[PDB]
Amino acid sequence: MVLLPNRPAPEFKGQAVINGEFKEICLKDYRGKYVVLFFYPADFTFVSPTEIIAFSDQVEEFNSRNCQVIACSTDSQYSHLAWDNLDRKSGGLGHMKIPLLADRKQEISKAYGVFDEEDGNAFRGLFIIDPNGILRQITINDKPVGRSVDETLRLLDAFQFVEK
Amino acid sequence: LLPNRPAPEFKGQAVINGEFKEICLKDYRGKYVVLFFYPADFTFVSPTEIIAFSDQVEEFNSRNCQVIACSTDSQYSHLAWDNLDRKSGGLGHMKIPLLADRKQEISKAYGVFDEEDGNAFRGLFIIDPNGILRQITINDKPVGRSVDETLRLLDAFQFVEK
Amino acid sequence: MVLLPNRPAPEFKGQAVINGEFKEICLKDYRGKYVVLFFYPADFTFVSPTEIIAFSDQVEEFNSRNCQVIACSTDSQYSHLAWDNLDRKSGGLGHMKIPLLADRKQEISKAYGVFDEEDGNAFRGLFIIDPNGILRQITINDKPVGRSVDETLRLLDAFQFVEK
Amino acid sequence: VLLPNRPAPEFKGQAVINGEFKEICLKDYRGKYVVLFFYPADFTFVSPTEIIAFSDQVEEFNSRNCQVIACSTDSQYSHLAWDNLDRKSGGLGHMKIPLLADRKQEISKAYGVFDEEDGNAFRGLFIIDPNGILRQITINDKPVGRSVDETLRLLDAFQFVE
Amino acid sequence: MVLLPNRPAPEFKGQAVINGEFKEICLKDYRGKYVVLFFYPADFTFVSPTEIIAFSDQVEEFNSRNCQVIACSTDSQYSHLAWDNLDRKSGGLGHMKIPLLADRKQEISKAYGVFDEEDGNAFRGLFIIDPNGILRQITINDKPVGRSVDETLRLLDAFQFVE
Amino acid sequence: VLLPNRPAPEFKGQAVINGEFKEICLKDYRGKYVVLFFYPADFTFVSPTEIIAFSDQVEEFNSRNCQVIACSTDSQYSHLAWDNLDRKSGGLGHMKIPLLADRKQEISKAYGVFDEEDGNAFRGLFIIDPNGILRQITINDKPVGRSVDETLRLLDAFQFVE
Amino acid sequence: MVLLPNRPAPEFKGQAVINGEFKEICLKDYRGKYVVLFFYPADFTFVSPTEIIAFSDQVEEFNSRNCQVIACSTDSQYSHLAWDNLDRKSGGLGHMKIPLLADRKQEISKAYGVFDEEDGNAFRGLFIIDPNGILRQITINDKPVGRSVDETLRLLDAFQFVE
Amino acid sequence: LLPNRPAPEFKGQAVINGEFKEICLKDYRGKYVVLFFYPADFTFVSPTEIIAFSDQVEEFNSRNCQVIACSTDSQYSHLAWDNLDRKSGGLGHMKIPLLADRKQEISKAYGVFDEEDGNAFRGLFIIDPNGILRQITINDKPVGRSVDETLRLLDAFQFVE
Amino acid sequence: MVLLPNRPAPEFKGQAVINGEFKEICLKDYRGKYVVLFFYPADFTFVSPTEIIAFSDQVEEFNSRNCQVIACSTDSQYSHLAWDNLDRKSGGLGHMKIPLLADRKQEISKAYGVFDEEDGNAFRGLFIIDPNGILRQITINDKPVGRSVDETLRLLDAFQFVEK
Amino acid sequence: VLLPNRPAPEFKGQAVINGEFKEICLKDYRGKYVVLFFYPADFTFVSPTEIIAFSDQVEEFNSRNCQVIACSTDSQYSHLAWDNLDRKSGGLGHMKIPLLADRKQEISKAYGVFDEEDGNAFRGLFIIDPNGILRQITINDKPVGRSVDETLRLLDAFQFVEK
Repeated sequence: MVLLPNRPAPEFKGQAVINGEFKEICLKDYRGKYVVLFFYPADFTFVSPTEIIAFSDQVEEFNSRNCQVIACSTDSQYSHLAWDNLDRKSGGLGHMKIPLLADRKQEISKAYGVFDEEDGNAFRGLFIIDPNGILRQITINDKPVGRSVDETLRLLDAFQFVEK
Repeated sequence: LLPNRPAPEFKGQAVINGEFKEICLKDYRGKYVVLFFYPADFTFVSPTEIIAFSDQVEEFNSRNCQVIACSTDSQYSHLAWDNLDRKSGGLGHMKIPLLADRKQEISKAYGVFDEEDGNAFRGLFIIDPNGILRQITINDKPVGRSVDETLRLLDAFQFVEK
Repeated sequence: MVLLPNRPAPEFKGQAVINGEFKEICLKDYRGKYVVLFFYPADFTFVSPTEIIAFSDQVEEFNSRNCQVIACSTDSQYSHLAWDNLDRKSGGLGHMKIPLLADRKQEISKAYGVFDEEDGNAFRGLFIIDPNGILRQITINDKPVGRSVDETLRLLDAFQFVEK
Repeated sequence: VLLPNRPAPEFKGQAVINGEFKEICLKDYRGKYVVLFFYPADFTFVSPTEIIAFSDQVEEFNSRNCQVIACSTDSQYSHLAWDNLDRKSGGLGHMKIPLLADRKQEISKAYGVFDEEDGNAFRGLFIIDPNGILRQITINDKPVGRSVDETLRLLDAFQFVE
Repeated sequence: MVLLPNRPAPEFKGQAVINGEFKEICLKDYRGKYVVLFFYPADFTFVSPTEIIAFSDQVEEFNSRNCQVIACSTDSQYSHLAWDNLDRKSGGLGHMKIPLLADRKQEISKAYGVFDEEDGNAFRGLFIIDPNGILRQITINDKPVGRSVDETLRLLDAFQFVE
Repeated sequence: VLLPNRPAPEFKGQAVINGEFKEICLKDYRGKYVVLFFYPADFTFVSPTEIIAFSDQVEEFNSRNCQVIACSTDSQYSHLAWDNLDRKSGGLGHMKIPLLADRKQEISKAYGVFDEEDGNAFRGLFIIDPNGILRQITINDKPVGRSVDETLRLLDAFQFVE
Repeated sequence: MVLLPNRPAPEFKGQAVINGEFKEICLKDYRGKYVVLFFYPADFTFVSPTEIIAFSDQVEEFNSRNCQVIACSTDSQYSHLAWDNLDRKSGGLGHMKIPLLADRKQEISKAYGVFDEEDGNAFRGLFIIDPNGILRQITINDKPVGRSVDETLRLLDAFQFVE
Repeated sequence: LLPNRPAPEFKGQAVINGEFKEICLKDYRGKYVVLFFYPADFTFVSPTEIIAFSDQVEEFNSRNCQVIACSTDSQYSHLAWDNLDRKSGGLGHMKIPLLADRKQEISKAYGVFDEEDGNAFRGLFIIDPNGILRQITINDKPVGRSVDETLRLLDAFQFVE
Repeated sequence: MVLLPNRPAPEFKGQAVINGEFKEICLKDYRGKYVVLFFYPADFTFVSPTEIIAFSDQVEEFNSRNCQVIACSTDSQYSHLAWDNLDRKSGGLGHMKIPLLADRKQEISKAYGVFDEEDGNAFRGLFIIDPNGILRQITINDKPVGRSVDETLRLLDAFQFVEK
Repeated sequence: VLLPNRPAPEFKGQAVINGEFKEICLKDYRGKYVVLFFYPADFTFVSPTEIIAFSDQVEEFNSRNCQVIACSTDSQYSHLAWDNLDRKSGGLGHMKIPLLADRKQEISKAYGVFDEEDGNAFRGLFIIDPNGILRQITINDKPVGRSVDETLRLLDAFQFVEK
C-alpha cells in the first residue's frame, strides 16, 4: 500500500552527483541526521526546475536543523552531472548545493513507492527520515504540482520538537 | 497509493449537522475532496485539527471542495464528541462531516491504518472532481497538519486543471 | 468459532480504564480469581450503560465471591475514559467500579468469537472463567437485549459449588 | 461464526412427541420462537431435572408463542424408553415437549455444542425467532444446569424489542 | 484401507457396563485370551436383545473356550446400564453375563468398518481375535438377520485347532 | 470393508463352467441370489475340500434360487487343469460350481479380500440378493474353512425376512 | 517405458520351483554368472510349455556358458509345481531342469516392464543379464509368438566375446 | 512399451536412393515395418548390420515388409555416409531408407534413446500393416542383430495374423 | 535467455527524438524496410557518442540498402534531446541523422535481452530485423567495446542476398 | 539471459584434435581467450568454408592468446570422418582447431543457440576472456556466415580495453 510512519525507512544506495563529482552514497551514511529525500520525474524537463533549486538555495535552513536534503531521479549520474553543469537561464540547474541521486535500476523510487510504471518516472515524493533511519513524514504529489520548503521546515521543526 | 489513479472507494456512516447520514465518495463527484484521518476521539491535537478545518470551511467552500474527517471510532463516539462543546474538550458543532470507519475498511483502503494501536496515522488526501487521487500526505501521529498548506496544494491542482 | 466450556479461555491483553486511569491488564493477572468477561457493542449507547452500571453497583457481590468483572468494547481507551468521566445525567457512566477494557485491534472480541464483521461491534457476550483460566460458561446476546446480574451470580455460585 | 444476527442452523431429526416417533425440522416452526436445548445423555441425573423443569413450565412458553425442544445424541429408542420410565424411578415421565434424537451428531455439531472428548453435547440453549434467525446463545459446562426463568426473561426481552 | 484376517486387530478403548458397574476397558486388557467382539445397532430395540441374551446364556462355552465376548453399540453407558437393568419382560436385557461396550464417539465401529453413515448405528458385526491381538474372523450381517452362537463356537474351535 | 445395505461390487470375468470357458458377470445372475466365495490358490489342500463340499451341495442352493461361484487369483487355465484333475492327486474332480478367475486381482480387491503379501484372496463369502444388493459379508483367515449349512441358514433367514 | 541395456537389471525375488521343491531365489544369488530371465503368460497352455521345455533340454548349453536360465510367470508356485508334476505327453513340463519362478504379486513382471494390464499375464519377455547384474539384451514378443534357443545362445556368445 | 499397442508414430527426413525424402510411419500402412536403430554414422559395427539388412532387402520385400534404418545423425551425415564406398569405410549405395532423428524424438518415443551420449541403442521393432507394435528388441551397443531371426519373427507374426 | 534469429522480433514502441522533435514510433512502422536496432548504455557518456556518430554519418549507406537504423538507450527522451542539441565540441551528438529512441520503462532493452541488472543500462546490442519483423542478426558487445558500421553493412548485404 | 559481463557457460565434451579424440572443457583454457563458434551440421556447404577459414588463420589467434573451437551437434565420428575427407571433396582437409561434438545438445542449449525446430545449432560466436568471463555474443540466422577479420577486430578491442 503506502509506506508507513514510525517504521524504518527503506534502505537506499546509489550514485550521486555531489559538488560536481560522483560518489557512492546510502542511507546508513546519514545515521544521526534527519534526512529529506525527495523525488522528481526527470532531468531536462520542467520546464523551469524551480523546485529543486529552491531546496538548494534554502539548504542552510536544513543544515542548521541537522538535516540533509537529497534530490533523486531515475536518470543516470551522467544526465545528472550534465543537467547540473548547465546554467539556469539555459534551462539547467546551475551548481546545486544538495546531492543529486540517480536510481537507474528504478529500485529506490520503487522502495519508496513513488514509481510510476506508465512513464517509468517517479512521482514527486518527499520523505522525512529521523537520525535512526525511521520514517516520519510521507508526502506524495502529482507531477504537475511542486512542494514547499516552508512546510517541510515546519514539519521538521515539529518532529524535532516531539524529539526533545 | 499513487497520484493520478482512481481514489480508493469508501462508503460509511457519518455525522453531518448533528445527525447520521451514510456517505460515499461517488456522491462528491463534480468537486474536490479533502479526506483526512486522525487516530482517535477525545484526544488532544486531533480536535485542534478538526476544529481548524471546520472553522476554515468557507475557504474550502469557495474552492468547491468538500472536507471530510475520519477515525476508526464509531458514529456514537463521533456524535458524542460533536455534542460536547469546545471548552469542555468537545468539537463544538462541526461544519464538516465526521466519517466513522468502524470496520477499519477505509483506513486500510487508504493505507493509513496502523496495526499497532488499531488507529489511523494522520493521513490527508486530495481527490479530484473525477474521483482521481491528486495528493497523498501522511503524518506520524504526534504531528498535525496545516490548513494553509492544504489550501496551497488545492489551489495548485485547480490552477493546473485549467 | 463457538468456544466450548472446559477448555482454556483465550488469552487477552490490553489497555483498560481503572479508577479513571489507563492500565495494561491481561487474563493471567487474575489467576486465582474468577473472571466475568462481558462485551457490549459501543460506547455512548443506550442499553450498554444500563448493563454496565447495573454490574458496577453490584461489584461487591462479585468481589465477595472472589470474582473479577471486566467490561470490553471495540472503542478506544480514550472513548472509554471519556464515557466513564461523563455523568449519567449527561448520558455517561457516572464513575465505574469495574475495569473498562478497550479492544481496539478487534483481537479480544475475535478471540472470543463475539466480533461482528457487519458493523465492527461485539455482540453482547458474557464469559465465566475459573481461577485456572478455564472457560466455564458462554452467554452471547443479540445487540438489542441485555444481560442479568442475578443470573451471572447464579451461574457463578453453581460453578464454585461444583469446584470443590 | 456462530452468532445471533444470523439464520440458525437448520436441523432435521426423529423426535418423541406424546410418546410417538415424529420427524421434525426447524422450518416447521416458522411463525414461532424456539428454545432448543442440548443435554449430554439419556438416563442420567442432572439432565432429567432440566427436561422435566422445562416441560412442567411448558405453558409459559406456549403463552409466549415458543416451542421448546430437547436434544441429545441418543437414539430415538433410548429417548422413548427414558420417556416411558416413571418420574420416581429416574425417568422423564410423559413429556410435553419434543425429544430430538441426534444419532448422526449433525445437530450437535451444527450448533457447536458437541465435544470430541466424549460422545455428548454440552448443555446448550439457543433462542431462535419466528423467521428462523438466531437470537440467544448459551453454553454451560456440563455440571451446571440452566434456568427456566432466565429463558422466559430473555424471551420477553426479545419479544419486547421486536 | 480395509481390515483383514492376518493383520493385528484395531485397538479400541471405551466405557463398559460390567456386572452392573462402569469400567473403562481396552482390547489389550484381553491379551492372552480369544475375543469375540459383536456389534448391534441400538439399545431398546427388537432383534438385538434376543441376540445379545442368546450370547450371554452360552457365555460359559466361550469361557471354557478361553474367550471373552464383548457387545458394542453407539449408545452411551447410561443407556447400556439402563437397558441392562430393565427386566426382559419389559424388553430389557435382564442382567448380562457379558460386558456392554459403549462407543459414543463412533470411533470403535468406524475402526472396525461396521459404522453406518445413514444413521449413527453399527451394522451387526462379529470379530474373532486371538490372544496375540490378531484378527481372525470377520462377519457382517444385514441388520434384519441375527447371528449364531453355534457358528461362532465352530469358528473358535477351528482356530484353536490351528492355534 | 464392505457394508451390507449397498449394491454389491460388479465383477466381470472368465469362468470355467462344465469344463468350458465362459464370460460371466454379476448382472447375468440378477433375479437370483448369489454366493460369491474366494480361496487363495489352486493345487492346494483345504480349498479343494471346501469347493467340493459346496459343489456336492449345489442342489441345496438350486432350490433356494441361489448361484454359488468360486473365485481365485489363478487364471482360467489353472482352474481348468485343477478341475480336470482327480481328487486323489489334489484336483477337484468335476465341479457343479463355476470357477471364476480373477487374474487382474480386480474381483478380490473390489470385495476387499485381496492380500498384498502373497497376492491372493483370503477366504471370503458374500451373499448377494436378487437385486444385486449386498447382504452378507464373511471373511475367514486362510487356514480355516467355511460352513455350507451356515450359508444355507443365512440364505433362509434373508429369504425369510424378504 | 522400457528397460535399457547397460543399466543394472531390476532386482527380483521370490518363490521358484527347483527340482520339484520350493526355493527362494533372487538375482543376487546368480551374480558372477549370466542370467537369461524369460516370461510366459500362463501355466497349462500350448506354446509356453514348448518354450520352457525347449530351454530345459538345452540347459547344459547354458551351463557351459556360465549362464543360468530362469522361467517366470504370474502363476503361483503351486500351479508351477502341479505343472511340473505332469508328464509332457499329458500337457505338463515333465520335470524341469530350470527354476520355475512364480511372480504372484506381479512385481517381477512389472519391474521388467512386461506386465500386460489387460489379461493380467506377462508378454513373453527375454532378458540377458551379465555377471554383475547389468542388463544387456531385451526381447519382448507378442503372446502368440515364441522364442529361439539358438538366437538366445547367439546373443550370449556375442556378449561373452565382447566381454 | 508393449506389443499389443499402436506403435509410436515417427516422422522425419530419410535418405532414399541419395535424395532427401520426408517419411512417416503411416506412409507405410498395409505393410509390415521393421525399424532398427544404431548409435552413430561412421562407426565400426553399424555399417555391417545395415549392409547385411540391405543385401537381403528382397527377402523383406517378398514379405510385404519395409525395413527402415534410423539414427540421431543429421540427413547430411546419412547422405555423406551412404555415398562413400565401403572400401573407404562407407555403406556403398544401399536399398533401405536412412532416417535421421536429429531432434531425438523418434529414439525417445521408442525408448531406445541413451542419455549418456546422444545415441540410440540398437533397437529393433516389428510393426504390423495396421501400425500396431508386434516385437521389441533392444541390444546393448557392442552386439549386433540377426537378419535370419528377423525373418523368422516376421514369418511367425504373419502366420498368426 | 538470449534471442534467436528466424523468429518474430519483439515489438518495440516508444518515444523518440527525430530532427530535434518528439515522435512516437514502433516496429511495425518499418515494414517493408530492414531495421538495425542498436543499444548503448547511457546518454552523456565519455566515448559512446563517437560510435553512435560513426553510425550517423553513414546513414546514406543504410538508406540505399533500404534499412532504418535506430539508436536506443534507457535515458528519457528529454536527455536524448538535450544531448542531441549539444555540439560534439561539448561532447554532445551534434545533430543526429538517426532516430533516438527512449526506453525509460526498460521494456525494450528487457525484451531484447540487452538490459543488465547491475547498473540498469543496456549492453551494446545490435539487431538486424528483416522487412517482415523477423529477427535475423544478433550482436551483443560488452560495454567497453564499440561496434562496426562495415560488418553491419556486410551482414545486411548477406541477409538481403539470401532473401532472394 | 545470456549477457556479456557474466561468466560463460561451462562446456565439456569429446572433440577431435589432430585427427584424434580428446575430452576437453572450458576450464582447460584458463589463461587464454576462447572463441567458441557453432554451426548447424557436418557435411554441408557453407559451414566448411567457415571452419577452414578460421583454421587456416589459427596462428593469428594463437599469437593473440586465443583458442578457436568449433562446435556442432554431430557426433565425434561424423566430425572425424568430415575431417579426414579432402577439401576438394567437400571435407575439412585437416583441422588446426578442435572440433567439438555436442551429441547431447547440452553445450548448444547452454549458449542459447539450439534450434528446437532442427536439432542443429544456429551459428553462434562467443568470445570468452582468460578468466572464463563472456565478452561478445553474436548469432546469425543459418544461411549467413561469419567473418574472421571482425572476430580479430573484436579480440583486439577487448584486449586493448583490458590489457
